Amino acid sequence: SLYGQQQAYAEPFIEMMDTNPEFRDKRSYMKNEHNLHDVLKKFGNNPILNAIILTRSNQVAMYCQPARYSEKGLGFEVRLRDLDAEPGRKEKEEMKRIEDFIVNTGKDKDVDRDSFQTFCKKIVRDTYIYDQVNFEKVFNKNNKTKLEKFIAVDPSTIFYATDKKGKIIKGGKRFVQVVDKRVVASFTSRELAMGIRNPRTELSSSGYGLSEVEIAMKEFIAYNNTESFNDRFFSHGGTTRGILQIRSDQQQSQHALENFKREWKSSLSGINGSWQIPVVMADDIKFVNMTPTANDMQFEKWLNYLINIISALYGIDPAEIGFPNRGGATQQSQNKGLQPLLRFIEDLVNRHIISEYGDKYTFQFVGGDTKSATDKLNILKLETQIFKTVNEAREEQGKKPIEGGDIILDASFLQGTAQLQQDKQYNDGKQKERLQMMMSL
Amino acid sequence: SLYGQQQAYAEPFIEMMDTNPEFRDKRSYMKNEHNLHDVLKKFGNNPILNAIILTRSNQVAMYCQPARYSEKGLGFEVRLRDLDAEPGRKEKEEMKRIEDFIVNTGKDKDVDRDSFQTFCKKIVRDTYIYDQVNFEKVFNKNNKTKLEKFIAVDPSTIFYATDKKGKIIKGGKRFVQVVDKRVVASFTSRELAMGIRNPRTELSSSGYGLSEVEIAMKEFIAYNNTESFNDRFFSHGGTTRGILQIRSDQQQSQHALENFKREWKSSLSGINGSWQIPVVMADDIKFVNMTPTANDMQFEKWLNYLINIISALYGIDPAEIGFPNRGGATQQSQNKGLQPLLRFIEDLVNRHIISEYGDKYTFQFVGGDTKSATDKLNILKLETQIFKTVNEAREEQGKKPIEGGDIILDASFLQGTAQLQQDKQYNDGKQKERLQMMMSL
Repeated sequence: SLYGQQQAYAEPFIEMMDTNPEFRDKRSYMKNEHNLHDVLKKFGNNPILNAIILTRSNQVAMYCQPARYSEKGLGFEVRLRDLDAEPGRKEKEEMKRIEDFIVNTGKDKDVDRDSFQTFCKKIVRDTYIYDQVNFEKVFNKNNKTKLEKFIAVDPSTIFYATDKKGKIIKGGKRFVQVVDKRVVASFTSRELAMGIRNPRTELSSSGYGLSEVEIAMKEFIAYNNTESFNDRFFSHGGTTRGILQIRSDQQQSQHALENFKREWKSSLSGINGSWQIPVVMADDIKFVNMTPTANDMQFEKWLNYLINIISALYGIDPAEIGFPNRGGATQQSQNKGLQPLLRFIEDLVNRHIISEYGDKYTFQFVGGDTKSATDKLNILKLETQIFKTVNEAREEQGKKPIEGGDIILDASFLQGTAQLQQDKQYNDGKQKERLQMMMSL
Repeated sequence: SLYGQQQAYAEPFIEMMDTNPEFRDKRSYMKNEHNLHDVLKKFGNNPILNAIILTRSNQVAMYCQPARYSEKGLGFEVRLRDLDAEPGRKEKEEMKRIEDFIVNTGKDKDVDRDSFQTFCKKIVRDTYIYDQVNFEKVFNKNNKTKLEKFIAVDPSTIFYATDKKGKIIKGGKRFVQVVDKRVVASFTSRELAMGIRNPRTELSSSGYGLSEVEIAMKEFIAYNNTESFNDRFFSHGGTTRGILQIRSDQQQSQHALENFKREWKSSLSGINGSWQIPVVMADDIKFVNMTPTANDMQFEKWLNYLINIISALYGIDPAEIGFPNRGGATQQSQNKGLQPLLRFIEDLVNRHIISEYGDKYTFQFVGGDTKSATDKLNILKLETQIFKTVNEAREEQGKKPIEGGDIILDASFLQGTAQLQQDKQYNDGKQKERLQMMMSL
């Protein structure tokens, strides 16, 4: 079963003829194709698709460092789940260790291993080519419970493993790695993640994703063709402006025509000839125009239309990649497109890595804050009216408490205490004079 | 192994026929080419690509000096990792030494060695041509643990070394330098860095990067062709405006025609002839127009389109390099393109150089601050209400404490202490009169 024991079927009830009994084929949406990822692999060098992948992965790479060490606060942090909790002495260190582990992508430092930045750039590229992310989790050999590394794996090699009954394996070796159409490795759900952005309930989708490259493939082909068309004017075309027709009772001999070519070029070619005019006394002379006097690119609107569609599927403003936005206006779309990718990476990290440390922690990317010394002083300038005595503030600075602190900085607070002092001095007088009268009587 | 021992294969399982058993070839994306960097080397003189490389490396060069000595605060600094730590007496000097070492690119001063500026300009050029940065680390001959120099190395000469089993070497001499297709040097991971901006999980990518010159190569070729086309009007073209057809019962002899050319030029050429009109009494006279009356460049939109694509791959505004932005609007893109390059250089420096000094330190580029004397006085003008006595402020200035300091500059603070004084004088009176009554009784 794909998810678990259920009485609704979640896979094709009759076993479709997969090429191999051991894994589920990545069939195209229409089943017109069975090797979809080798189709999509051909577009991974497309310049528009790479402009999208590079702009997004450059945006993502800025978060990869820890916010803890980044004075602007931009980055990621490992945090307790509850905002109300205060971390214990050991929890603060465990969170710092998990942060360090993520940064190093593993327990020890090793320059030969990917950084978290390289990992994120990889999986972003994989999401936007394949809509499939995989990374292997490597556990300590002596202690299978202890995670040592996580490494990104080529998604085109990873397939769901299938039982002889055609059911996807659960609980066992759920995944296989296939190279040259033989299984070279296998993995449990514990050892390999799979992440998908565009899920489907469709039974024949078999749990695989859906690439925008598949959806937009016609548009990419049309783009490629219009690019080749415009380039072939130079690469393959006839640029010839026209034909100079000279006509007389009979055509010139080839010798005559070649020394007429010498008369021409020695008198009229280049800068040296540039403003001379030939005189010719042929019976008639005509020039036939075969091209426009002013050539430029064609199908510009067609290209714009195509790229507006492809950008709309990926959720990017064409203006970000150098194309007119046919909507005619518009940052908001950048935010709307980048935030889901960040959340997807967060979801993967939380489910697969942090879950080794248990549910008390959470991994989140965090933006900066507008909490300068000025802003903190404005806040405390209100908190000292509302809450804080001078000495609480100074203690929060690590500055020694002062005699004459322990007061709120409000004139009414002091006017109250000045009242209460008099109240005390009156009750003291009243009670002492009562006692003195009782002792007199 | 590329990264480390793993059960997922990270390289082509069957050894592909590399040209040499000893190193991994830099195959093109489609494997259409095996000598990719000698292809890319031909574009390193491209004017558009150099306009990008020069504008970026000029932007980067401003950071290269230390912020410590730069009164505007712009530059780099070596810092403790934790923002909460206060550096020890020896740590402050070690950080200054590491800064000096970076500036000098080595232990001693030597005018023959690259400065950090020259190093950064080099590796920026290398990133944007090859997407591969290499620098060698040279250790002291007497003490292999002590770093003496780091020097940038030609990335086109550096290849991954491969075992006889076709596996990339790890732990040993991971890198070789190849010149004239023979190995002239070898390096461990300790002795040579490799940096890559555009990583791939693709098994056949073999750990190498992906140049935008490779992706955009068709666009660069189209650009080159359209430039040659527009130049060849002058360099090679016929600029001839038209043919003056004069016609009569028979063509003039060559002698007649050459002395007609003398009659023409002596009467009509240059400024001297400029406003005279010839009278001619031929049977018929015709002028055939062979070019437009007003010539200008062609395919301007095509060029703009191409450069907008190339700029979008590199992440630069065309307006920065003198082209219309086809998006029609837009600094933000400059920031978005320069910040990743800075972070990449930071990541390389942290992983490879600072790591010799251990994880307690961090290298970062830092911008200036808006912390003039005015801003500091505004901040302290609030801190002296919220936190600081006069004497703490003066001590922070190195100015002697004054009698009548030790007070917060708030009227309520003084009104409180004026209360508390009276409170003391009352309790003093009460307690002394209590004692005097006890002594009387």
